[PDB]
Amino acid sequence: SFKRDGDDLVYEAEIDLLTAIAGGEFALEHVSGDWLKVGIVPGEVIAPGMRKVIEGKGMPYGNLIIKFTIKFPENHFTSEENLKKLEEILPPRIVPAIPKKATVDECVLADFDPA
Amino acid sequence: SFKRDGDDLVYEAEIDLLTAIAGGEFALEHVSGDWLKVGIVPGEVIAPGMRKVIEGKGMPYGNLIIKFTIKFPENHFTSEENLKKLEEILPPRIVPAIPKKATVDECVLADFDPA
Repeated sequence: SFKRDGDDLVYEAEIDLLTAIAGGEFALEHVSGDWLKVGIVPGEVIAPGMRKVIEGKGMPYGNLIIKFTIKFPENHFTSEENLKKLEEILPPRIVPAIPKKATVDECVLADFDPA
Repeated sequence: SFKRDGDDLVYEAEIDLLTAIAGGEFALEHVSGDWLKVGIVPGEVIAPGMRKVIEGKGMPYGNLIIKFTIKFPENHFTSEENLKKLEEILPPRIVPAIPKKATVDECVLADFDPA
């Protein structure tokens, strides 16, 4: 389903993380019935909630705005060796700078129950 | 700041993609003045908008709920060659299955200007 905002249409697309950061393709059926085949160029990253525009695919023409949702892999989707390799592909890590002499509580993350 | 949810507290934490999918650590000052040092175990993925619980760090005690936002790298953050390496670390890609005989419009993505 598409939402109408003035003369523009808004569509919420979901793509996998790989395509989001390494490029790929996705498609969707337009309200006209034609299918739009979209290519995400390697190098042009799609971030969570980011918006992009498809020129002239709106209403009498306006544009089509795609709002992206990125699906992440589940736990243990790869080996530890590969996870180490990610450190060489992705940008430098950000580590905490805890004030010296502050009291620190080493905590663990527990799963959140929807209800 | 922290939002009070009855007996629990809610904190909006932002981490880089690297830590989100490969593990690492982050810290935050608690309402008590104490600093919480959190370790994200390699293999335990954090997804956009995902919530996690730090038990006992709530209100007189309840729990602390952390809602994560994942910061993504800008465009051209690595070599084309490295992007292809991602293909072997992340799960299989999802590609378009467009109905044959359907009208197909090859589209390009343009930036979304807030103004």
